[PDB]
Amino acid sequence: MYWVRRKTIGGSGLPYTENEILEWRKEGVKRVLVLPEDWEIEESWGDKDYYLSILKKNGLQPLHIPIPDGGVPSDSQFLTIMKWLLSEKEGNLVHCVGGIGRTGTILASYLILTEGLEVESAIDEVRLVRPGAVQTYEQEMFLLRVEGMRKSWLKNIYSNS
Repeated sequence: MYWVRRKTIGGSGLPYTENEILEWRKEGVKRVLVLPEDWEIEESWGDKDYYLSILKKNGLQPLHIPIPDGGVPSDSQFLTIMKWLLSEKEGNLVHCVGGIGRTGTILASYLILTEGLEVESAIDEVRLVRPGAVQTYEQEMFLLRVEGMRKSWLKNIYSNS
């Protein structure tokens, strides 16, 4: 597990045991954004729901947003992911299976939106704490798109009464 912004947001791969989840807890994790698909989660936990209840039983509020390996979230998913990550600032953890592609993309996107970092700075930051962050061309294209549409993403994230 690694932090991109000390105790506010970080990433990791799929935990194999509850002990690893408790390690998360000790490190300061409070909420968990789950990105792998059901079958990936099931490889270590047998059942997606069972994994989710385990996180919940350990004091971690989980949100499951399935993203195909190598892929990027759809626009609606991105909106959901961002509304969720922006609702509670402390202890956010984002994880996929190995902890590099999908997770690095979400993390970089978060920094682009919250700090206004240019796409290359955001990518370089995540890659420095986690080499290989952001794997595919598709993810690289998505990130550039996040920077380009930053204002619109923000406007859509905060659409309120």
